Amino acid sequence: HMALAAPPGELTLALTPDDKTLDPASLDRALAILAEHGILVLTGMLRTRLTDQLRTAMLDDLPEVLRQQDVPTNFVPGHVQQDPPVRESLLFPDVLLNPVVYQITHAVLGADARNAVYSGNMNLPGSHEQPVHLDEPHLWPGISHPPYCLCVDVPLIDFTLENGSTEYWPGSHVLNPDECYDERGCVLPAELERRRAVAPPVRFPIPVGSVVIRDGRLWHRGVPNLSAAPRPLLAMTHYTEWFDMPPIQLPDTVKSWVDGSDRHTHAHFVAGDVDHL
Amino acid sequence: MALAAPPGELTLALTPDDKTLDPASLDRALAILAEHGILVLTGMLRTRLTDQLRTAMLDDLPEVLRQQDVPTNFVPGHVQQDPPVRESLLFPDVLLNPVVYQITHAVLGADARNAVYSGNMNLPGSHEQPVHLDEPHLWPGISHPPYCLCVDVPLIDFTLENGSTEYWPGSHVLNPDECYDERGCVLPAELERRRAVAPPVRFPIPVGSVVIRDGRLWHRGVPNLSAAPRPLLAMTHYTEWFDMPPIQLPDTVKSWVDGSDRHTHAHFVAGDVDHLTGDHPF
Ligand code: NI
Ligand code: NI
Repeated sequence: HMALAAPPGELTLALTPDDKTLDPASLDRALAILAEHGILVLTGMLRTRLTDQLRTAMLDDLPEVLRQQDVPTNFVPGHVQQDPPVRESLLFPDVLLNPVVYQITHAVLGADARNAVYSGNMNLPGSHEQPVHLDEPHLWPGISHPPYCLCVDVPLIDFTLENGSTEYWPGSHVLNPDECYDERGCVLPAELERRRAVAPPVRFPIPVGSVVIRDGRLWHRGVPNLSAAPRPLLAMTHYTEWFDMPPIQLPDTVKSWVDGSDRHTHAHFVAGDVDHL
Repeated sequence: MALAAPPGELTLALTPDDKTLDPASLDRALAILAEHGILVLTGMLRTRLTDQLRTAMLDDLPEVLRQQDVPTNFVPGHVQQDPPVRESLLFPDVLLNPVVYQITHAVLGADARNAVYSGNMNLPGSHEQPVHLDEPHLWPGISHPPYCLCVDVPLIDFTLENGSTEYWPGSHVLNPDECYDERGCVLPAELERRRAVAPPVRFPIPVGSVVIRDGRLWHRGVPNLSAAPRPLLAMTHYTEWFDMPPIQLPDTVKSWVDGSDRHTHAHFVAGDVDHLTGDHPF
C-alpha cells in the first residue's frame, strides 16, 4: 500500500463549517472525484463541539458494549460494530442532514436518495487486519452499473497511519468481473493482486471535522489500531429510493425536523428512548 | 400487428403436469425473455384454478364499482382489482408456480421474491391506454439487466376483441434520455422511432396461459369490445434488493408460503385481509 502524510489533493475538497453549499465548479470536481476515484475527502466540515460530544458519548458507551456476551465484530478482532446514541441531545442536523453531503448525494443518487444507516465502528487498540471488501455489493454479477449508494464516514478523532486510518482502493468501485466477491463481500485474492499492479491502495491521515463520501462498492479494509486509544467512526449511507433497507430507529422527539426535510431519511420514529446498543 | 395465436417465437407450449423445464427448454425460455422481453407459456394452469379465480373476481366487481373513486389504470374501463387472499382461493400452483420460479430464479437469482398479488378488470367499452412500462429503469439513460418480471395470468380466453394486451417486443432494454414521463408513459417521438424498427404485436392468449415479461416492457391495455369483463391476475417477481411493500396474506397460508424456496415478500395477518381496500387494522 501507499502510506501518505495527508489526504491526497486529487481526492480532497477543503471546506469550513460555514460552507452550506458547494459552488458549481466545486460540486463538478466533487462528482468527478466520486465518479473516477469512488472516494472524496471533505476536510473542515464539522465544528469540534459536535465531534467532541459524539466522541465522548461513544467512548462512554464502549464499556457497556464490551460487557456483552458476544461483542459484534466486523470480520476480525478489534473492529467493533457500535451504534452512536440516538438521544435528541446527540442528533445534530449538521451530521444527519448535512447540506453539503446531501448536495453531493442528490446530484449522484437523485433528489429521492435517503440516509438508511446511522451506525459506527470502534477500532480498538491491538485490532487485526480486515480482509479487503466492499460494504455494499454490485446489483448483478459481471455487470457495470452506476452507483446506488454513498457511504458517509465521520471520523470522531484524528485518523493516523498508527491508529487505524482505513485502507482505500481508489477506482475499485467500478470493478465487477465474474467470481470477484464471496458471500461476505470480500474481494478474491487473484483480483486484489491484478488491481494492485495497476492502482495500489492508499492509507492517509484524516483530521477530525472531515467527512469521507465514497461509493458503497469501493474496496477497503480496516487496519490495526497500534495506539492506546479506541478510534471511533460514525457511519451513514445514502441509497437510491428503490434500494431495500430497514429504517433507522429514531426518537419521535426529532420527527419534526427529520420528517419535514427534503434531505430524506429512511426512519422509524419510536415513542421514548431507542436502545442503540 | 394482429395475430391469430401466440407467435411461436414468444411461446413455450406446456401442460399443467410440467413441474420443471429440461435444460434446452429453460435455455429457450431465457433466450426469449432476454431478446423479446415477453414469454408466453400456454397450458400451465388447470381450468379448476382459473374457473375459481375468474368467478371470485367477477363476484367482487360490484364491491369495486361501488367505491367513491373507482381506481382506474390511465383511462376508463381498466379497473385495478386485487384478487381475494382467502385460503380457499390461494393456490400454490398460482402463487408458487414451479416453472415460473425456475425462470425467475434463473433471471433474478434464488433470492428473487413475488411482491405483487393484484389484477386488472378490463370492462366492456373500455378506452385505449397510452403505451407505458409497469416498472421503470433504475437510472435514466443507462442500460442494465432486469430486476423484475411481471407474471400475468389471464382468467378467461384473451382475444383481439376482448382486450388482449398490446406488447412491444424488445422494448424492455430501451432507456434513452427523456423517453418516459412521471407515469411511465413512453414519449410519442420514442414510440414512433421504435415502431419503425420493431412494431408492437397483439394476439389471443388461451386461459391456462402464464405470460412472463420484463417489468420494463412497453405495452398498453386496449378496448374490450366483448359483452363480458376480461379479468387478469397480476404478480411481479423482484430482485431481493428492490424495495416493495409486502403482500398482506392470512396467517392460515403462512405454513406453505413462508416455508418455500419460492420467496414471497409477505406480511401474515391474524384475521381475514380486506383485499379490495387494505383497511385491516395492523
Ligand atoms: Ni468495511
Ligand atoms: Ni400496464
